[PDB]
Amino acid sequence: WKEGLPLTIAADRKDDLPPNMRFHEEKRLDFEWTLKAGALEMALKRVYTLLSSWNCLEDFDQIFWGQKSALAEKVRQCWQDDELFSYQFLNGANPMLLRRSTSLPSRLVLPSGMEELQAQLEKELQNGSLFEADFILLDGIPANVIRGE
Amino acid sequence: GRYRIRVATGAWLFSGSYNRVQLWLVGTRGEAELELQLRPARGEEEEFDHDVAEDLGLLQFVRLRKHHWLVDDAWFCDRITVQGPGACAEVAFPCYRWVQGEDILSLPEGTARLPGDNALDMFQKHREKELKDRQQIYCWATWKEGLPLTIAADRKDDLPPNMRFHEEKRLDFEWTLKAGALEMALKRVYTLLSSWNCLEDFDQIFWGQKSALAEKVRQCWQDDELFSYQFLNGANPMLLRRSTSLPSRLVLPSGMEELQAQLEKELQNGSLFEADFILLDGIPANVIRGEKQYLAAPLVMLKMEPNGKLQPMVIQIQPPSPSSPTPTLFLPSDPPLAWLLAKSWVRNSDFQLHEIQYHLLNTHLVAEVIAVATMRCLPGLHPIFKFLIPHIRYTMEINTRARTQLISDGGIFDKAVSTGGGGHVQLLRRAAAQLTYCSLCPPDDLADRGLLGLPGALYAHDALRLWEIIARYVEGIVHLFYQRDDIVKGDPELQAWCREITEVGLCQAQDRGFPVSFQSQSQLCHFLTMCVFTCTAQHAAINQGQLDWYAWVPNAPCTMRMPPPTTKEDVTMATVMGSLPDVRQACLQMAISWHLSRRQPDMVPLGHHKEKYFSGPKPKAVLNQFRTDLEKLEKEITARNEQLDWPYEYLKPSCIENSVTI
Amino acid sequence: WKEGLPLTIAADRKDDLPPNMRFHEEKRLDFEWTLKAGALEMALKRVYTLLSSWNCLEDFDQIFWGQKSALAEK
Ligand SMILES: [Fe+2]
Repeated sequence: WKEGLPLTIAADRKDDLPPNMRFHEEKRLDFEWTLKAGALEMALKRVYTLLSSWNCLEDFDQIFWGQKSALAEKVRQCWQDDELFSYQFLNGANPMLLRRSTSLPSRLVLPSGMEELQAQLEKELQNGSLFEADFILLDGIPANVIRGE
Repeated sequence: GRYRIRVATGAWLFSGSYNRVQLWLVGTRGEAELELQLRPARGEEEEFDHDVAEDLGLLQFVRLRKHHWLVDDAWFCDRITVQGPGACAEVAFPCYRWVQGEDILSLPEGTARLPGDNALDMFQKHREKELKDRQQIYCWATWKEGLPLTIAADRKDDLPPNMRFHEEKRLDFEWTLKAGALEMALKRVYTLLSSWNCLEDFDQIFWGQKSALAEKVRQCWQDDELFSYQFLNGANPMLLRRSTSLPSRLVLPSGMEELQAQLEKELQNGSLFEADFILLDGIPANVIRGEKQYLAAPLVMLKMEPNGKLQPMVIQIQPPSPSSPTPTLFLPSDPPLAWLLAKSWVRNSDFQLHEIQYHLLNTHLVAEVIAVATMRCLPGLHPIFKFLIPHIRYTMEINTRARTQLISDGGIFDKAVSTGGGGHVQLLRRAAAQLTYCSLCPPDDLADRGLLGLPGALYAHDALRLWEIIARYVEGIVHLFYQRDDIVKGDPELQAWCREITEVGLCQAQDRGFPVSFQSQSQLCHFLTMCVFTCTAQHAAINQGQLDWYAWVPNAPCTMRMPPPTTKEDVTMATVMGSLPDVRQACLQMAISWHLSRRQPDMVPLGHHKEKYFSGPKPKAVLNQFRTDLEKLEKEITARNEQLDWPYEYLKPSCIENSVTI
Repeated sequence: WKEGLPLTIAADRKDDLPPNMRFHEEKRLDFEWTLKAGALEMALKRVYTLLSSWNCLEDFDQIFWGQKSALAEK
């Protein structure tokens, strides 16, 4: 599919697949329903927010319905909390990046006047309770251009 | 003495109740500094009275400097008219630009002057300083290789501020995005569970973004006479040529000697017409949401009946290839759905060459080349600049907005049209090779295509009538300032502007008949007539028919989702509806065709620009003669269109916009 | 049902009707679909014309779609 990536099945479309790897009727009809149910809810949200001004965090409540869950309602209440932000590195959607720091990262360059943080980082490092989530795989990745923006 | 200074403001954004402008009344013998308090209102000008002691003499310049302004404050100075002491007439200083920054903006006297050899002249030093400033602000850029160059602006915010939309244009543009997105979302909801299996299913979306002619199109799109009518008076009247010979791609198989006799009968009669879409041959088709689109390069041969209506003879959807040396020839005697699909394939391919070659390239891109070179090489004192500056209004932004939103990679063109996803760029390169100087001139284009004197060719009648009116407007302005041919050759700013279009802007178009230099008044007059016609009349003919002819999507599909048919008997309704675009592509076709072809509420009709760049009464007399002749043509077209069931409305001078703005 | 009018079947609702006079499955399901299809098109027409100006005869074109016929276009 792309060079440098793990290889895929030889099928440009789903109709080029082997017939034993195809969706059955109940999977395919559910997949077609979710496209229609997804397009219905997005079109109504496009209409509902067509003239809305997107200037505050409470404007996201205008679209926070339909395609949501019970935990996401709790997330909306508590997303600005520092404990929930830290909770997602262990038990969120992506529990796979957080590593226990055996040393301070070389990219973590503290400037002058921040020796209190340097003392705090060394305190957690020797205690063994220092954890890092390094997103360095995104360094230099070219970002998207969406509708010219 | 007493100087009466009237300051006209087009647009302003003042945080405070008043703003201060330092003004210099620069004459031949001295200058006088002023301080004016701007309190502008819509509909009238601010009058200022100032008394001087020194004798300025003949006023040559008016300088402006915004005195201690906030950063969000903006001022669009229209013009400054200074009434001198005595019974002399008021001296006009047209600005018509945003006064930017804290530096001194010098407005020269509004009498248009050709540059001379006197380097110590105050106007000569100003126009050389201005062209240095313009060439740093207005720069060429290569959007795609092999294409005419654009303005150096990745986004609309990177544009020069004088090329930006004004408030009423920008707010209408933002409204049409919301009005288009409302109607597309409701059509998405309305047709979410609807089954797309018959031609009447397009009625579920045929509302809102449509016109009165499109309703007539929906009733009569399957008629062979309306299908033939669009080659002369439809959205794309630019491809139909009179056949001087049978095309070499038209390979007739055995058993079709009746068609061969009919084709030769119309060829000797001179009534055989062709529309060859061979520019689409080998263009890679789009892939829209993982679904492969399909393209063809059709050839439709048409005969002119003695009643004046074209009728289709044969449609050959694909050109001959070594795989299939004799492609299927489609006739009006064939099974209906096979002939309907063949007409739909020609009409889909007519959409491709209309929107890319004749709309995008031939009008938008050519006018942007005219727009950038007019700013780069013609200073504000030049008469050719003052001639062309109303005709290049909003052209750089709408092409930047097209290059950002419409024809960009992943743009709106890639989501609906079969040539999107890169093939339209390749089609644009082939179209740019065919972009000749004769093709942009209707006396040369319609003579090359053999459309002169056709009574049913309502575009060709109106385009020739518009060309005579515009050339009279060109010859009125040019002969006021270029009395001899040596004056045309002795104008280095004009020869640089001619080179900036042909050699630079159109990427070495000397081999395509565009002039590298001007050797006479008539060569200048013919080129400037081409410039105004492309910006105003050719754009109007090629843009304003989009809602009339493309709102009914089966009349001209933006894309085709099935391969072109090779067997007539295998074509069913599912073949036609499987080839016609789905509802998401068809709704996007109606929204874009409405947005491009709707009348702008801020539109300037042709010749009706309220900006007075010229100061002499003789250029105003030519402009008033231009408005008189267009009003005469306006009555002639309206009287003709009342007697026609299918009127041609796109070249009424009231509906012709003064520049390429949408 | 009302005084001075021709008399009706004694049924306040459709569930109070005799069972042989009831709609069958195809008629009842088509009737329920038309109520939904009627409510869908009216609600979209409400949204489409919510802020439109109703000041000329051509403004009825904003709702003249969907539920119409070939003769109604004429
Ligand atoms: Fe256009």
